[PDB]
Amino acid sequence: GVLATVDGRPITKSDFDMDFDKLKEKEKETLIDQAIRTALVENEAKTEKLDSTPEFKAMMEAVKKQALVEFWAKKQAEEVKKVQIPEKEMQDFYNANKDQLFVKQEAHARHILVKTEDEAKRIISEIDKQPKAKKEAKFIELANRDTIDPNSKNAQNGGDLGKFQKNQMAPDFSKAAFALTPGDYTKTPVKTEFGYHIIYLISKDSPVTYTYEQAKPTIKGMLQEKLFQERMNQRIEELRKHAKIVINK
Amino acid sequence: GVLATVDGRPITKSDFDMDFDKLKEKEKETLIDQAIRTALVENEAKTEKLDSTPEFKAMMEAVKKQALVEFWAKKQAEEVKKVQIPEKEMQDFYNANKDQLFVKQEAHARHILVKTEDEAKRIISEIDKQPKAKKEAKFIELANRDTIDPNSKNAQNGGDLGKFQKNQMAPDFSKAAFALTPGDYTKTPVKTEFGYHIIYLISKDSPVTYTYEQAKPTIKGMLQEKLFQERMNQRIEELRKHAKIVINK
Repeated sequence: GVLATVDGRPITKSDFDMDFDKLKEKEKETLIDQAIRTALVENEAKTEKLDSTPEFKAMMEAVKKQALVEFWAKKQAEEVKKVQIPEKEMQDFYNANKDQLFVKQEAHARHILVKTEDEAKRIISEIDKQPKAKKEAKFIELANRDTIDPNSKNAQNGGDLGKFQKNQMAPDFSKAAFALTPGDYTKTPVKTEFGYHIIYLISKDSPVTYTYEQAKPTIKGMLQEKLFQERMNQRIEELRKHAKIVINK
Repeated sequence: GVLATVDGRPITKSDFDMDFDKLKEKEKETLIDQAIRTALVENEAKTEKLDSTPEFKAMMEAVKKQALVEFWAKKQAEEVKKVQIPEKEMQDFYNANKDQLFVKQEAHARHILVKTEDEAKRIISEIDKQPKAKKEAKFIELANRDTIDPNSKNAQNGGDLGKFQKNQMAPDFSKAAFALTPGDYTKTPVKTEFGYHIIYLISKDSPVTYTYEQAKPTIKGMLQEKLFQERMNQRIEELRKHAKIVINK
Protein backbone atom coordinates (compact mmCIF):
# COMPACT_ATOMS: atom_id res chain seq x y z
CA GLY A 1 0.00 0.00 0.00
CA VAL A 2 2.71 2.48 -1.09
CA LEU A 3 0.33 4.65 -3.02
CA ALA A 4 2.96 7.13 -4.32
CA THR A 5 6.33 8.58 -3.44
CA VAL A 6 7.30 12.23 -3.23
CA ASP A 7 11.08 12.56 -3.59
CA GLY A 8 11.29 8.88 -2.55
CA ARG A 9 9.23 9.37 0.52
CA PRO A 10 6.25 7.05 0.57
CA ILE A 11 2.73 8.12 0.68
CA THR A 12 0.74 5.38 2.28
CA LYS A 13 -2.82 4.78 3.58
CA SER A 14 -1.52 5.88 7.02
CA ASP A 15 -1.40 9.44 5.55
CA PHE A 16 -5.32 9.53 5.85
CA ASP A 17 -7.83 10.55 8.77
CA MET A 18 -11.32 9.33 10.10
CA ASP A 19 -11.86 3.68 4.67
CA PHE A 20 -9.51 4.30 1.72
CA ASP A 21 -10.17 0.91 0.01
CA LYS A 22 -13.92 1.40 0.00
CA LEU A 23 -13.33 4.81 -1.82
CA LYS A 24 -14.20 5.05 -5.57
CA GLU A 25 -11.06 4.65 -7.80
CA LYS A 26 -11.28 8.34 -8.80
CA GLU A 27 -11.88 9.44 -5.14
CA LYS A 28 -8.66 7.60 -4.38
CA GLU A 29 -6.83 9.59 -7.06
CA THR A 30 -8.00 12.85 -5.56
CA LEU A 31 -6.91 11.80 -2.09
CA ILE A 32 -3.48 10.67 -3.15
CA ASP A 33 -3.01 14.10 -4.72
CA GLN A 34 -4.17 15.88 -1.56
CA ALA A 35 -1.63 13.89 0.35
CA ILE A 36 1.01 14.63 -2.28
CA ARG A 37 0.23 18.36 -1.89
CA THR A 38 0.41 18.01 1.86
CA ALA A 39 3.78 16.39 1.68
CA LEU A 40 5.07 19.13 -0.68
CA VAL A 41 3.87 21.77 1.77
CA GLU A 42 5.43 19.93 4.65
CA ASN A 43 8.78 19.66 2.95
CA GLU A 44 8.70 23.33 2.18
CA ALA A 45 7.68 24.29 5.73
CA LYS A 46 10.53 22.26 7.11
CA THR A 47 13.01 23.74 4.65
CA GLU A 48 11.88 27.12 5.76
CA LYS A 49 12.09 25.97 9.40
CA LEU A 50 8.63 27.07 9.99
CA ASP A 51 8.67 24.42 12.76
CA SER A 52 11.58 26.03 14.68
CA THR A 53 9.83 29.39 14.85
CA PRO A 54 8.37 30.64 18.11
CA GLU A 55 4.91 31.27 16.69
CA PHE A 56 4.74 27.65 15.61
CA LYS A 57 6.40 26.15 18.68
CA ALA A 58 4.03 27.93 20.98
CA MET A 59 1.16 26.76 18.92
CA MET A 60 2.54 23.27 18.73
CA GLU A 61 2.61 23.01 22.51
CA ALA A 62 -1.12 23.69 22.71
CA VAL A 63 -1.78 21.20 19.97
CA LYS A 64 0.37 18.54 21.66
CA LYS A 65 -1.30 19.08 25.01
CA GLN A 66 -4.74 18.87 23.38
CA ALA A 67 -3.65 15.79 21.56
CA LEU A 68 -2.29 14.12 24.64
CA VAL A 69 -5.46 14.95 26.46
CA GLU A 70 -7.76 13.58 23.78
CA PHE A 71 -5.57 10.58 23.56
CA TRP A 72 -6.07 9.94 27.26
CA ALA A 73 -9.80 10.49 26.86
CA LYS A 74 -10.03 8.16 23.92
CA LYS A 75 -8.54 5.52 26.16
CA GLN A 76 -11.22 6.18 28.76
CA ALA A 77 -13.84 5.77 26.06
CA GLU A 78 -12.38 2.45 25.08
CA GLU A 79 -12.87 0.98 28.53
CA VAL A 80 -16.49 1.99 28.21
CA LYS A 81 -16.87 0.29 24.75
CA LYS A 82 -15.88 -3.09 26.20
CA VAL A 83 -18.84 -2.99 28.55
CA GLN A 84 -22.11 -4.46 27.25
CA ILE A 85 -25.02 -2.10 27.85
CA PRO A 86 -27.80 -4.31 29.20
CA GLU A 87 -31.03 -4.48 27.19
CA LYS A 88 -32.76 -3.44 30.38
CA GLU A 89 -30.81 -0.23 30.80
CA MET A 90 -31.76 0.54 27.17
CA GLN A 91 -35.59 0.00 27.44
CA ASP A 92 -35.60 1.82 30.70
CA PHE A 93 -33.96 4.79 29.03
CA TYR A 94 -36.29 4.55 26.03
CA ASN A 95 -39.39 4.59 28.25
CA ALA A 96 -38.19 7.32 30.54
CA ASN A 97 -37.00 9.56 27.67
CA LYS A 98 -39.29 8.70 24.82
CA ASP A 99 -41.49 11.80 24.82
CA GLN A 100 -38.56 14.07 25.41
CA LEU A 101 -36.02 12.70 22.88
CA PHE A 102 -37.70 10.21 20.59
CA VAL A 103 -40.68 12.24 19.23
CA LYS A 104 -40.34 14.14 16.03
CA GLN A 105 -42.79 17.06 16.23
CA GLU A 106 -42.66 20.67 15.26
CA ALA A 107 -44.36 23.63 16.88
CA HIS A 108 -44.76 27.23 16.35
CA ALA A 109 -45.17 29.14 19.50
CA ARG A 110 -44.50 32.40 21.19
CA HIS A 111 -43.42 33.13 24.65
CA ILE A 112 -42.99 35.71 27.29
CA LEU A 113 -40.15 35.62 29.66
CA VAL A 114 -40.35 37.40 33.04
CA LYS A 115 -38.23 37.51 36.14
CA THR A 116 -40.66 36.30 38.79
CA GLU A 117 -43.42 33.79 39.26
CA ASP A 118 -45.89 36.52 40.29
CA GLU A 119 -45.10 38.66 37.18
CA ALA A 120 -45.79 35.53 35.11
CA LYS A 121 -48.90 34.95 37.08
CA ARG A 122 -50.04 38.46 36.51
CA ILE A 123 -49.63 38.09 32.78
CA ILE A 124 -51.66 34.89 32.64
CA SER A 125 -54.62 36.58 34.53
CA GLU A 126 -54.71 39.46 32.12
CA ILE A 127 -54.94 37.13 29.23
CA ASP A 128 -57.43 34.96 31.16
CA LYS A 129 -59.71 38.06 31.26
CA GLN A 130 -59.76 38.45 27.56
CA PRO A 131 -62.59 37.08 25.41
CA LYS A 132 -61.26 34.00 23.46
CA ALA A 133 -60.91 36.01 20.23
CA LYS A 134 -58.67 38.58 22.04
CA LYS A 135 -56.30 36.26 23.84
CA GLU A 136 -53.66 35.99 21.14
CA ALA A 137 -53.34 39.75 20.59
CA LYS A 138 -53.29 40.33 24.30
CA PHE A 139 -50.48 37.78 24.59
CA ILE A 140 -48.62 39.58 21.81
CA GLU A 141 -49.13 42.94 23.41
CA LEU A 142 -47.87 41.85 26.81
CA ALA A 143 -44.92 40.06 25.28
CA ASN A 144 -43.86 43.26 23.58
CA ARG A 145 -44.30 45.35 26.71
CA ASP A 146 -43.20 42.93 29.35
CA THR A 147 -40.96 40.21 28.09
CA ILE A 148 -37.41 40.23 29.22
CA ASP A 149 -36.16 38.07 26.38
CA PRO A 150 -33.72 40.48 24.71
CA ASN A 151 -34.36 39.33 21.17
CA SER A 152 -38.04 39.28 21.73
CA LYS A 153 -37.90 42.66 23.37
CA ASN A 154 -35.73 44.12 20.67
CA ALA A 155 -37.83 42.60 17.83
CA GLN A 156 -41.27 43.46 19.19
CA ASN A 157 -42.46 40.34 17.46
CA GLY A 158 -44.95 39.27 20.17
CA GLY A 159 -42.40 36.84 21.50
CA ASP A 160 -42.47 34.78 18.35
CA LEU A 161 -40.03 31.90 18.67
CA GLY A 162 -40.39 30.52 15.27
CA LYS A 163 -40.74 26.85 14.61
CA PHE A 164 -38.85 24.30 16.61
CA GLN A 165 -38.54 20.59 17.03
CA LYS A 166 -39.68 19.01 20.24
CA ASN A 167 -36.32 17.45 21.01
CA GLN A 168 -34.46 20.74 20.25
CA MET A 169 -35.77 23.03 22.98
CA ALA A 170 -35.15 22.74 26.67
CA PRO A 171 -37.11 19.70 27.80
CA ASP A 172 -39.47 21.16 30.33
CA PHE A 173 -40.22 24.11 28.09
CA SER A 174 -40.98 21.59 25.25
CA LYS A 175 -43.10 19.44 27.37
CA ALA A 176 -45.15 22.48 28.36
CA ALA A 177 -45.34 23.91 24.87
CA PHE A 178 -46.31 20.71 23.13
CA ALA A 179 -48.79 19.83 25.81
CA LEU A 180 -50.94 22.82 24.77
CA THR A 181 -53.92 22.92 22.41
CA PRO A 182 -53.27 25.32 19.61
CA GLY A 183 -54.59 28.66 20.43
CA ASP A 184 -54.04 28.06 24.21
CA TYR A 185 -51.31 29.26 26.54
CA THR A 186 -49.87 27.92 29.75
CA LYS A 187 -52.02 28.63 32.77
CA THR A 188 -49.00 28.07 34.98
CA PRO A 189 -45.57 29.68 34.51
CA VAL A 190 -42.70 27.52 33.28
CA LYS A 191 -39.54 28.05 35.28
CA THR A 192 -36.32 27.59 33.59
CA GLU A 193 -32.75 28.76 33.88
CA PHE A 194 -33.67 32.13 32.33
CA GLY A 195 -36.77 33.01 34.46
CA TYR A 196 -40.49 32.21 34.09
CA HIS A 197 -42.14 31.64 30.75
CA ILE A 198 -45.68 32.00 29.60
CA ILE A 199 -46.01 30.00 26.35
CA TYR A 200 -48.68 30.42 23.78
CA LEU A 201 -48.95 27.56 21.23
CA ILE A 202 -49.80 28.77 17.71
CA SER A 203 -49.64 25.44 15.92
CA LYS A 204 -48.09 22.02 15.95
CA ASP A 205 -47.93 19.11 13.53
CA SER A 206 -48.61 15.48 14.48
CA PRO A 207 -45.93 13.73 16.55
CA VAL A 208 -44.06 10.72 15.36
CA THR A 209 -42.70 8.51 18.09
CA TYR A 210 -39.62 6.53 17.10
CA THR A 211 -39.99 2.90 18.37
CA TYR A 212 -37.52 1.32 20.76
CA GLU A 213 -35.98 -0.52 17.89
CA GLN A 214 -35.52 2.64 15.83
CA ALA A 215 -34.26 4.55 18.90
CA LYS A 216 -31.88 1.83 20.15
CA PRO A 217 -28.78 2.83 18.24
CA THR A 218 -29.06 6.40 19.53
CA ILE A 219 -29.89 5.13 22.97
CA LYS A 220 -26.82 2.91 22.99
CA GLY A 221 -24.70 5.85 22.02
CA MET A 222 -26.22 8.10 24.64
CA LEU A 223 -25.72 5.56 27.40
CA GLN A 224 -22.04 5.08 26.42
CA GLU A 225 -21.54 8.76 26.40
CA LYS A 226 -22.93 8.97 29.89
CA LEU A 227 -20.75 6.06 31.12
CA PHE A 228 -17.83 7.78 29.48
CA GLN A 229 -18.49 11.13 31.05
CA GLU A 230 -19.02 9.46 34.39
CA ARG A 231 -15.81 7.56 34.02
CA MET A 232 -13.75 10.56 33.07
CA ASN A 233 -15.31 12.71 35.73
CA GLN A 234 -14.58 10.14 38.30
CA ARG A 235 -11.02 9.89 37.25
CA ILE A 236 -10.51 13.59 36.96
CA GLU A 237 -11.99 14.25 40.42
CA GLU A 238 -9.38 11.80 41.80
CA LEU A 239 -6.64 13.74 40.07
CA ARG A 240 -8.08 16.99 41.35
CA LYS A 241 -7.61 15.79 44.97
CA HIS A 242 -3.84 15.43 44.59
CA ALA A 243 -3.29 18.78 43.12
CA LYS A 244 -3.28 22.25 44.70
CA ILE A 245 -5.75 24.33 42.76
CA VAL A 246 -6.19 28.08 43.27
CA ILE A 247 -8.50 30.33 41.26
CA ASN A 248 -7.72 34.02 41.21
CA LYS A 249 -11.23 35.58 40.85
CA GLY B 1 -4.28 37.32 33.49
CA VAL B 2 -3.15 34.35 35.62
CA LEU B 3 -6.61 32.93 35.97
CA ALA B 4 -5.65 29.99 38.25
CA THR B 5 -2.74 27.73 39.07
CA VAL B 6 -2.69 23.95 39.14
CA ASP B 7 0.21 22.75 41.31
CA GLY B 8 1.77 26.20 40.75
CA ARG B 9 1.47 26.02 37.04
CA PRO B 10 -0.45 28.98 35.65
CA ILE B 11 -3.58 28.76 33.74
CA THR B 12 -3.80 31.78 31.54
CA LYS B 13 -5.98 33.13 28.69
CA SER B 14 -3.44 31.53 26.29
CA ASP B 15 -4.92 28.14 27.39
CA PHE B 16 -8.06 28.96 25.17
CA ASP B 17 -8.94 28.38 21.33
CA MET B 18 -10.91 30.30 18.52
CA ASP B 19 -12.72 36.26 23.31
CA PHE B 20 -12.37 35.29 26.99
CA ASP B 21 -12.98 38.84 28.36
CA LYS B 22 -16.23 39.26 26.48
CA LEU B 23 -17.45 35.93 28.11
CA LYS B 24 -20.09 36.14 30.92
CA GLU B 25 -18.49 35.93 34.44
CA LYS B 26 -20.05 32.47 34.95
CA GLU B 27 -18.98 31.31 31.41
CA LYS B 28 -15.49 32.29 32.48
CA GLU B 29 -15.76 30.09 35.58
CA THR B 30 -16.77 27.11 33.49
CA LEU B 31 -13.87 27.65 31.10
CA ILE B 32 -11.28 28.00 33.80
CA ASP B 33 -12.48 24.66 35.17
CA GLN B 34 -12.29 23.01 31.75
CA ALA B 35 -8.75 24.21 31.48
CA ILE B 36 -8.04 23.04 35.02
CA ARG B 37 -9.37 19.59 34.06
CA THR B 38 -7.27 19.65 30.92
CA ALA B 39 -4.16 20.43 32.87
CA LEU B 40 -4.91 17.62 35.38
CA VAL B 41 -5.32 15.19 32.48
CA GLU B 42 -2.15 16.42 30.90
CA ASN B 43 -0.14 16.00 34.05
CA GLU B 44 -1.46 12.50 34.44
CA ALA B 45 -0.76 11.59 30.80
CA LYS B 46 2.78 12.80 31.15
CA THR B 47 3.28 10.92 34.42
CA GLU B 48 2.09 7.85 32.68
CA LYS B 49 4.35 8.69 29.71
CA LEU B 50 1.49 8.40 27.41
CA ASP B 51 3.54 10.77 25.20
CA SER B 52 6.53 8.41 24.89
CA THR B 53 4.37 5.55 23.66
CA PRO B 54 4.48 4.47 20.03
CA GLU B 55 0.73 4.77 19.49
CA PHE B 56 0.91 8.39 20.57
CA LYS B 57 4.18 9.26 18.85
CA ALA B 58 2.93 7.95 15.56
CA MET B 59 -0.22 9.88 15.99
CA MET B 60 1.66 12.96 17.07
CA GLU B 61 3.67 12.95 13.84
CA ALA B 62 0.50 13.16 11.77
CA VAL B 63 -0.83 15.90 13.97
CA LYS B 64 2.43 17.87 13.75
CA LYS B 65 2.58 17.53 9.99
CA GLN B 66 -1.05 18.64 9.70
CA ALA B 67 -0.32 21.49 12.01
CA LEU B 68 2.74 22.59 10.14
CA VAL B 69 0.81 22.42 6.93
CA GLU B 70 -2.12 24.47 8.19
CA PHE B 71 0.30 26.87 9.67
CA TRP B 72 1.88 27.37 6.26
CA ALA B 73 -1.56 27.74 4.71
CA LYS B 74 -2.67 30.25 7.29
CA LYS B 75 0.32 32.30 6.26
CA GLN B 76 -0.78 32.14 2.64
CA ALA B 77 -4.21 33.33 3.69
CA GLU B 78 -2.70 36.26 5.48
CA GLU B 79 -1.04 37.58 2.34
CA VAL B 80 -4.47 37.48 0.75
CA LYS B 81 -6.10 39.44 3.66
CA LYS B 82 -3.75 42.38 3.13
CA VAL B 83 -5.08 42.84 -0.40
CA GLN B 84 -8.11 45.12 -0.80
CA ILE B 85 -10.79 43.48 -2.92
CA PRO B 86 -11.92 46.20 -5.33
CA GLU B 87 -15.57 47.26 -5.19
CA LYS B 88 -15.68 46.45 -8.88
CA GLU B 89 -14.60 42.85 -8.47
CA MET B 90 -17.38 42.56 -5.85
CA GLN B 91 -20.31 43.98 -7.96
CA ASP B 92 -19.13 42.00 -10.91
CA PHE B 93 -19.29 38.84 -8.83
CA TYR B 94 -22.67 39.82 -7.38
CA ASN B 95 -24.16 40.37 -10.85
CA ALA B 96 -22.67 37.29 -12.41
CA ASN B 97 -23.64 35.03 -9.48
CA LYS B 98 -26.76 36.59 -8.10
CA ASP B 99 -29.33 34.10 -9.39
CA GLN B 100 -27.13 31.17 -8.59
CA LEU B 101 -25.94 32.05 -5.05
CA PHE B 102 -27.90 35.02 -3.75
CA VAL B 103 -31.54 33.84 -4.19
CA LYS B 104 -33.30 32.12 -1.37
CA GLN B 105 -35.94 29.85 -2.95
CA GLU B 106 -37.16 26.39 -2.27
CA ALA B 107 -38.47 23.81 -4.71
CA HIS B 108 -39.92 20.45 -4.69
CA ALA B 109 -39.15 18.49 -7.74
CA ARG B 110 -38.52 15.07 -9.07
CA HIS B 111 -36.07 13.89 -11.58
CA ILE B 112 -35.00 11.12 -13.81
CA LEU B 113 -31.43 10.38 -14.44
CA VAL B 114 -30.34 8.48 -17.57
CA LYS B 115 -27.05 7.67 -19.21
CA THR B 116 -27.48 9.25 -22.63
CA GLU B 117 -28.95 12.31 -24.25
CA ASP B 118 -31.14 10.18 -26.54
CA GLU B 119 -32.54 8.12 -23.61
CA ALA B 120 -33.40 11.45 -21.95
CA LYS B 121 -34.88 12.62 -25.17
CA ARG B 122 -36.94 9.52 -25.47
CA ILE B 123 -38.38 10.02 -22.01
CA ILE B 124 -39.38 13.61 -22.70
CA SER B 125 -41.30 12.55 -25.92
CA GLU B 126 -43.27 9.94 -24.06
CA ILE B 127 -44.34 12.44 -21.53
CA ASP B 128 -44.95 15.00 -24.30
CA LYS B 129 -47.53 12.53 -25.72
CA GLN B 130 -49.51 12.40 -22.57
CA PRO B 131 -52.61 14.54 -22.03
CA LYS B 132 -51.75 17.33 -19.49
CA ALA B 133 -53.55 15.51 -16.65
CA LYS B 134 -51.38 12.37 -17.27
CA LYS B 135 -47.96 13.95 -17.49
CA GLU B 136 -47.03 13.75 -13.82
CA ALA B 137 -47.93 10.07 -13.43
CA LYS B 138 -46.18 9.26 -16.65
CA PHE B 139 -43.09 11.05 -15.33
CA ILE B 140 -43.34 9.04 -12.12
CA GLU B 141 -43.76 5.80 -13.98
CA LEU B 142 -40.77 6.35 -16.22
CA ALA B 143 -38.64 7.47 -13.31
CA ASN B 144 -39.36 4.23 -11.52
CA ARG B 145 -38.67 2.11 -14.58
CA ASP B 146 -35.86 4.03 -16.16
CA THR B 147 -33.97 6.22 -13.78
CA ILE B 148 -30.46 5.28 -12.99
CA ASP B 149 -30.31 7.26 -9.77
CA PRO B 150 -29.68 4.46 -7.27
CA ASN B 151 -31.71 5.95 -4.45
CA SER B 152 -34.48 6.84 -6.76
CA LYS B 153 -34.35 3.42 -8.33
CA ASN B 154 -34.23 1.67 -5.01
CA ALA B 155 -37.03 3.82 -3.50
CA GLN B 156 -39.43 3.71 -6.45
CA ASN B 157 -40.55 7.13 -5.34
CA GLY B 158 -41.03 8.58 -8.85
CA GLY B 159 -37.66 10.25 -8.58
CA ASP B 160 -38.80 12.46 -5.76
CA LEU B 161 -35.92 14.66 -4.64
CA GLY B 162 -37.59 16.30 -1.79
CA LYS B 163 -37.34 19.99 -1.15
CA PHE B 164 -34.17 21.88 -1.78
CA GLN B 165 -32.83 25.38 -1.75
CA LYS B 166 -31.81 26.97 -4.99
CA ASN B 167 -28.25 27.64 -3.89
CA GLN B 168 -27.85 24.06 -2.51
CA MET B 169 -28.13 21.98 -5.67
CA ALA B 170 -25.70 21.87 -8.54
CA PRO B 171 -26.06 25.21 -10.29
CA ASP B 172 -27.11 24.19 -13.75
CA PHE B 173 -29.55 21.65 -12.38
CA SER B 174 -31.00 24.46 -10.14
CA LYS B 175 -31.21 26.90 -12.90
CA ALA B 176 -33.14 24.38 -14.97
CA ALA B 177 -35.38 23.26 -12.13
CA PHE B 178 -36.30 26.71 -10.90
CA ALA B 179 -36.83 27.97 -14.40
CA LEU B 180 -39.84 25.65 -14.77
CA THR B 181 -43.53 26.41 -14.21
CA PRO B 182 -44.95 24.11 -11.62
CA GLY B 183 -46.43 21.13 -13.20
CA ASP B 184 -43.95 21.34 -16.15
CA TYR B 185 -40.79 19.38 -16.89
CA THR B 186 -37.67 20.14 -18.86
CA LYS B 187 -38.14 19.76 -22.59
CA THR B 188 -34.38 19.45 -22.96
CA PRO B 189 -32.13 17.11 -20.95
CA VAL B 190 -29.84 18.60 -18.32
CA LYS B 191 -26.33 17.21 -18.51
CA THR B 192 -24.38 17.01 -15.41
CA GLU B 193 -21.53 15.00 -13.96
CA PHE B 194 -23.87 12.05 -13.30
CA GLY B 195 -25.60 11.80 -16.74
CA TYR B 196 -28.71 13.48 -18.22
CA HIS B 197 -31.61 14.63 -16.12
CA ILE B 198 -35.22 15.20 -16.91
CA ILE B 199 -36.64 17.42 -14.13
CA TYR B 200 -40.25 17.81 -13.26
CA LEU B 201 -41.07 20.81 -11.01
CA ILE B 202 -43.81 20.07 -8.47
CA SER B 203 -43.78 23.37 -6.63
CA LYS B 204 -41.67 26.32 -5.67
CA ASP B 205 -42.05 29.26 -3.30
CA SER B 206 -41.29 32.87 -4.23
CA PRO B 207 -37.61 33.80 -4.58
CA VAL B 208 -35.93 36.36 -2.42
CA THR B 209 -32.92 38.00 -3.97
CA TYR B 210 -30.37 39.26 -1.45
CA THR B 211 -29.19 42.78 -2.49
CA TYR B 212 -25.57 43.58 -3.23
CA GLU B 213 -25.27 45.19 0.14
CA GLN B 214 -26.66 42.15 1.95
CA ALA B 215 -24.53 39.80 -0.21
CA LYS B 216 -21.28 41.79 0.07
CA PRO B 217 -19.88 40.21 3.20
CA THR B 218 -20.31 36.73 1.72
CA ILE B 219 -18.99 37.94 -1.59
CA LYS B 220 -15.90 39.37 0.06
CA GLY B 221 -15.30 36.07 1.77
CA MET B 222 -15.81 34.08 -1.39
CA LEU B 223 -13.41 36.25 -3.37
CA GLN B 224 -10.72 35.92 -0.66
CA GLU B 225 -11.18 32.23 -0.63
CA LYS B 226 -10.65 32.13 -4.35
CA LEU B 227 -7.54 34.36 -4.14
CA PHE B 228 -6.32 32.10 -1.38
CA GLN B 229 -6.88 28.90 -3.29
CA GLU B 230 -5.27 30.44 -6.33
CA ARG B 231 -2.32 31.55 -4.29
CA MET B 232 -1.78 28.21 -2.64
CA ASN B 233 -2.27 26.33 -5.85
CA GLN B 234 0.23 28.48 -7.54
CA ARG B 235 2.74 27.95 -4.85
CA ILE B 236 2.14 24.25 -4.58
CA GLU B 237 2.47 23.75 -8.35
CA GLU B 238 5.92 25.42 -8.09
CA LEU B 239 6.88 23.00 -5.36
CA ARG B 240 5.55 20.10 -7.39
CA LYS B 241 8.02 20.93 -10.20
CA HIS B 242 11.08 20.41 -7.98
CA ALA B 243 10.00 17.13 -6.64
CA LYS B 244 9.98 13.66 -8.23
CA ILE B 245 6.46 12.35 -7.92
CA VAL B 246 5.46 8.78 -8.81
CA ILE B 247 2.01 7.28 -8.37
CA ASN B 248 1.76 3.52 -8.17
CA LYS B 249 -1.72 2.86 -9.71
